[PDB]
Order: sequence, then C-alpha cells, then structure tokens
Amino acid sequence: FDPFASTRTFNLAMTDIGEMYFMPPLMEALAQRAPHIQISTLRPNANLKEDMESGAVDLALGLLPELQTGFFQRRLFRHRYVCMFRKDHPSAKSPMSLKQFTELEHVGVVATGHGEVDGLLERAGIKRRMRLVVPHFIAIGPILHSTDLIATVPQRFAVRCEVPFGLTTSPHPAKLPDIAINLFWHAKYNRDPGNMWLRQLFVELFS
Amino acid sequence: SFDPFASTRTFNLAMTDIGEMYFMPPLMEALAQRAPHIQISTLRPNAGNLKEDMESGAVDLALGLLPELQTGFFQRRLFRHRYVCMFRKDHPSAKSPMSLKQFTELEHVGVVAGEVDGLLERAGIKRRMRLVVPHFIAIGPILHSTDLIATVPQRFAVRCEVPFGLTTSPHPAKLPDIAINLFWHAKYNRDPGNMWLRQLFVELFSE
Ligand SMILES: O=C(O)c1ccccc1O
Ligand SMILES: O=C(O)c1ccccc1O
Repeated sequence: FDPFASTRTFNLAMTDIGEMYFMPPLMEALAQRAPHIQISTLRPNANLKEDMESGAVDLALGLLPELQTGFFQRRLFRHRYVCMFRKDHPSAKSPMSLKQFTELEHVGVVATGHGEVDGLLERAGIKRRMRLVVPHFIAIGPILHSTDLIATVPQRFAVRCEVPFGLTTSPHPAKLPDIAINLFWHAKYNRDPGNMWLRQLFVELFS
Repeated sequence: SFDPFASTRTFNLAMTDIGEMYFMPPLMEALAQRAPHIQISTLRPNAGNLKEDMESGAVDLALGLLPELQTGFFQRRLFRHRYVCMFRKDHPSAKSPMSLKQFTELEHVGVVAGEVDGLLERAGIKRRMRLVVPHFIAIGPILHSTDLIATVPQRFAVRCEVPFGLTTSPHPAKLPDIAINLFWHAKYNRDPGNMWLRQLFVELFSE
C-alpha cells in the first residue's frame, strides 16, 4: 500500500463534533501525504456495526460504548466539559461559580452517551434556566456570540469556536464525567495495510 | 389572548442544521426583548414522525424545503436563494466569478444532505471529490484550512464568511433555486400564540 499513490476511498463514522474537530487537521495532513485518496464520513446512527464488518466503513471515532465485539480500539484522548460564553458577556466570569451557573440562562444540546449531563445536574438539585434547546452543535457557536446565553460544551469543541465566534470558557463548576474519545476498527481488518496506515495517522495527529 | 411578554410557553420547531444556525441566532436576539420567558426547542425533520407530531401539537412550526408536507398544511414562502461557490479568502488560485472550466479543475468538499451532484454528473462534470461529509457543521473550518472549494447554499455562506475568512462566487453551473418555506398544521391555524410566532418569522425573514 502506497499512500502517495493510492486512490482508495476510506469511510469514517464520527459525530458532528468529531467531524469539525478531526477533518480540518486531517485534510491538511493528507494534502501532502496522500493527495489522491478520498475520504467520506457518516454518522454512527445511519447502520454501522454490520458496516464495519462488511468493509463499508473502515474506522469509527467517538464515545461509542456499543462497539465491543470483534472490535479493537485505542484511546486517543480524554477531555472535560467546559463552560462557554461570548468574550464580553455582561456578567459571566471565569472560573464560573456553580452559584452563578444556576443563575444565568443556557442553551442546551440534546446529543455518544454523552453525557446524560443534564441528568446529573437535575439530580444535584441544579435546575438550569433553559432558554433554548438544540439537537446538535452546529448553531451553538453563533448563538453564544449573539446572546448572553451560556452553554455546557466539550472542551475540544470549545477550542475550535473561540476564535471564529469570539467566545471564551471557564472550567466547569459542576462534577461532570471526563470524555473518552476512542478509535475503533473491526478485527477482520486488523491486518489491512491501508487501514493500519490510517489508524496510525490518527494516533499521530491526535494524542 | 396570548401575551408574548408574559408567556412561559414552549414552542417546538423542526428545521435543518443550516436552518438552525441561520434562523436561531437572529430569532433568539429578537425574542430576548419581545418574549423574555418563552422557551424554544428545535429538532430535525427526521427526528420524530414530524407530520404526525405537527398534528399532535408536539411541533408547532417547521422550516425548510419540505416537499413532503402537502395536504393539511398551510405554508408561506419566506425566501428563495441560490447555490454559491465558497472558498478561503486567499485561495492560491480560486477566482470570482469562477469559470465552470476552473470549477471542474479544483478539488471539492461535498455535503451529502435534492441532487445537486446528480445534475453535475449528468452534465459531464466529474468533480475531484477529495472529502465528503453528511452535513454542514465542519464545512466552514475545512475551507479555512485547505484549498478545497464547496458548493453551498447562499445564506449559509453568509454566516461563514466572517468567522472563517472565506468568500464566494456566483455558481458557474445551472442549479435550482432554493425555496425555503414556513409550515403549520391546519388544526392550529387559528391558535393565538402560533400565529404570533408565524408572524415574527415572516417579519424577521424575507429580504
Ligand atoms: O463527543 C464526541 O464523540 C467527540 C468526538 C470527537 C472530538 C470531540 C468529541 O467530543
Ligand atoms: O433549510 C433551511 O431552513 C435553510 C435556511 C436558510 C438557508 C438555507 C436553508 O436550506
């Protein structure tokens, strides 16, 4: 298998967060390393497991607990939930006190586990004033920029939003779980030249 | 009556991801001064069984190019817009107006989400498809960090140009206009609060 020569198409399951986290650097990497490969990505919900066997999908990335049968996996990284708001929010502060967190208004994302973030808050007596609720993360960044709403966001998602949308963060005041993002491949392809190649490239660019 | 300034009702809205970061930002800013205690929730048109949910009253309004919704559904057109071509502000060699000849030549990111790609292929135009993603969240970053170009809806481009440092070109191929509509179920045509939300949209969106 020669990367610089290959015209193969690799297919990857990953979340939306995982999409705008992973792809940008990856594409930049590939531009110089494998200039003729093609990449396609899809969501873990449109389905998988079978597809990984069939060779329809090559790798998958996320907090996929479902996968644990004929599935090798390597941890890339963990990261924490953070609290994100516009740089000049009228009254938000870092580190945010849990007391203040209760008090402000939030946008919540329904969405990988995650999470069940909102479960832990509610059980700890903390009832957020939930002004908006969205299914996934695309609009989050703009929304914070144009309003005084705060959000509970995964750390590496925050990172890629701070500049474009002019927002900052705070360590999260509540006790929430760490986020363990993993790389998964089907055993049947453990010894596939090209697949191992992609695997290592990920491990390389992320860790 | 209804009273917006007093109401604590929750409105539920079906819309795409593009529609989410297009509509929500301005809407939330609008509501902040007009209805400060209302709550909004949004979901994807694939999410529930929308059609049924709109009858039920589980979803109040829906926004998009939803052709499925015919029959017991009133609808008003908000706007149309065209497909554009989008690339980073200093792309090494991309130009505006992009010639169809150059379009064929550069490398693209394609979004899976109404067959644009069908019409290209039928017109003999085989793009060099370096990446393919399911929806739009990562598009903006991706163009920023690479020399890839994309075929994007106009009003989506608008909200990306600043944050990610990209510009556009009128699209060199013949592609359909995009007709975005507002839909509500007949059963609720005469609902005070629903009519209120309807009008607010009609108001904030048009030209
Ligand atoms: O939550 C995920 O699945 C995830 C995936 C990739 C990068 C960051 C993430 O939070
Ligand atoms: O589908 C939508 O709701 C939409 C909204 C704004 C711009 C383009 C779109 O497709």
